[PDB]
Amino acid sequence: SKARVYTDVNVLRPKEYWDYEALTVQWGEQDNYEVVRKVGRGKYSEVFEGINVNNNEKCIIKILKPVKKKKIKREIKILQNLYGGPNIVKLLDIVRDQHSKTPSLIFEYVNNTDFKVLYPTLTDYDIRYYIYELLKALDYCHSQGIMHRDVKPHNVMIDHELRKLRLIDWGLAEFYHPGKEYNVRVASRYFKGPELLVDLQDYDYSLDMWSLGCMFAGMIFRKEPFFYGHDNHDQLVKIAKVLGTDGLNVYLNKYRIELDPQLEALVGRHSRKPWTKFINADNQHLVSHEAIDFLDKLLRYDHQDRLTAREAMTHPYFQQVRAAENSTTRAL
Ligand SMILES: Brc1cc2nn[nH]c2cc1Br
Repeated sequence: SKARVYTDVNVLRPKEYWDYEALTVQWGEQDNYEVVRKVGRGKYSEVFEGINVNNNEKCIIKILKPVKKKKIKREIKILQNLYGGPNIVKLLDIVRDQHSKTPSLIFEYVNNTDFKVLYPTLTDYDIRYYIYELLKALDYCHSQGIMHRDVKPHNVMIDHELRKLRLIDWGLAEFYHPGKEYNVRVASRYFKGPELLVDLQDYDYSLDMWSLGCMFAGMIFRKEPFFYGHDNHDQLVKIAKVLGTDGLNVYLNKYRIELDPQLEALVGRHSRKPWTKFINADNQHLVSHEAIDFLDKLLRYDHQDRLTAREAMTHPYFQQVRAAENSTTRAL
């Protein structure tokens, strides 16, 4: 398998663009940034609101727990390569404390609201807007030869008053090289695409579109996480109990994949459940024919059949936001 879009971006860039192990980090001065308060704990990073003591601007400080220097360099190189892209978090500095040498990334601050608080206050056209903004970030990173690999609400910061969206946490992101066999232990369980769950290692940007689909289903149906498996095997089972096993078997045959025997037994046999089955009185105001059609075109087993991010932006679901922003670029 090879990506059907942005296939060859990395050979159209100098070697130094993607060869992150060769990066030499130019460290800033740690004493320029003061921690103000904690905002979150990740598995191996800690995130603080900070202040730049020189220009007094707010910032976010991400302190990275030891992981291979290869991984720190990968995250830094990706953030540098994506700097200035639409709805991408902006990396402002790279510092480390004098004594422990633990690295910290300095970002531009975003006034986020927790999705558990924010999403219940979003109406139909708010969802259309923010998904469109997320698609702009994914199309951009894909166009620059990068797959995020951890798309989920927790990695999408939103300043709702300023309608500002930033795609964050590039620590699992990778460069796409056609033919490359990647680690399938990426993303977070509930957002993993079927390719990861069946050990299809030569996956591509389209992984991120499955993850987006999961996020989107969770929003419009108010069922989050939408696919709630108790382990990586059961994650496939939860997907198969919605999409059905007939489509799974077609997919496995196309890509010449032999399903693990234990996994095959766990998946069993299931009919496809129509998307309308998830509609209820509480969520119905968020569902339209256009939302269902868009969702259906994201959540497909076959990664090569999913909408790309740029194709998604053309879908009728986004008619209004697309027309509104096109007007402003004309005025520019
Ligand atoms: Br807001 C915000 C929160 C973050 N957590 N991890 N990285 C982050 C960057 C920004 Br900006």
